Amino acid sequence: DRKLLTLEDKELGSGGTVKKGYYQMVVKTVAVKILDPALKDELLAEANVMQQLDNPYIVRMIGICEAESWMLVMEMAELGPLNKYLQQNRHVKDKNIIELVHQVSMGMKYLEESNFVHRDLAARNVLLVTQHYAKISDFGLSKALRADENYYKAQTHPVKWYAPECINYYKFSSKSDVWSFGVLMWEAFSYGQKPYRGMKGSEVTAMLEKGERMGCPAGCPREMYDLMNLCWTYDVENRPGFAAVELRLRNYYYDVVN
Ligand SMILES: Cc1nn(-c2ccnc(Nc3ccc4c(c3)c(Cl)nn4C)n2)cc1CN1CC(O)C1
Repeated sequence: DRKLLTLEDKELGSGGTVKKGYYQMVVKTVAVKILDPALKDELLAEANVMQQLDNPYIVRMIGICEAESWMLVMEMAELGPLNKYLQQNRHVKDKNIIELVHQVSMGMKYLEESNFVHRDLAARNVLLVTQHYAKISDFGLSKALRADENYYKAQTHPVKWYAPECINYYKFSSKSDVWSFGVLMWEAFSYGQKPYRGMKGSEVTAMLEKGERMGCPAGCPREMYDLMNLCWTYDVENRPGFAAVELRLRNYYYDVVN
């Protein structure tokens, strides 16, 4: 009910617009994504997925608002995109970055179990509730998998976060979200640095099929860099699943705690 939502004149970010608002339920603070007949359907589908998901480390949507424009309203994470933050806060300890990406992998594991493929997992589409609390956002590309198939198949087509099988065969699985998570891990320990800096997506694809990968980010626990590389296994069937990844993040996290 639109009149029970208030918005800022200014925009958190852009590319339409994203805006902070307050939704009278005690008011709760909220984020709204502000938006051709196709785009409604997308925002509306984007919203259908979120509704079905229930997890600490996934952004909770409130609902959709039909008003002046088409608008999407979610439980708001004040601290914003993980990448931008990390860039502007170099003082954050690797122990905390582990904490955060274990949270994303816990969030992704739930998503796997719910047989949904994200398709846009990246450091920009992780948001911080707090500096110790991460949530995955941006389900605009997400698909619920069929009950009898482990992958979504697309038509003609973000390249630098996508596994080879996505680039060559258009197949998006939980395992391809693992590839992206790998790039998201790289981004995290490179304090918000962009991946494969300066290259064209085509060169990136040529590089990967040569067997080459990105180097270790300064300060990065070797065990985490090893995980990045298990995540970047070329063969979809040898690349670990999100259960296997989460397990390794958890086990490793505790040994660093004390
Ligand atoms: C679908 C969606 N949800 N959502 C959101 C949800 C909860 N809190 C917040 N807080 C928040 C969200 C976005 C922000 C900032 C803070 C800042 Cl600062 N800049 N930007 C773009 N934002 C943000 C988006 C669109 N963005 C493109 C990607 O970076 C996320």
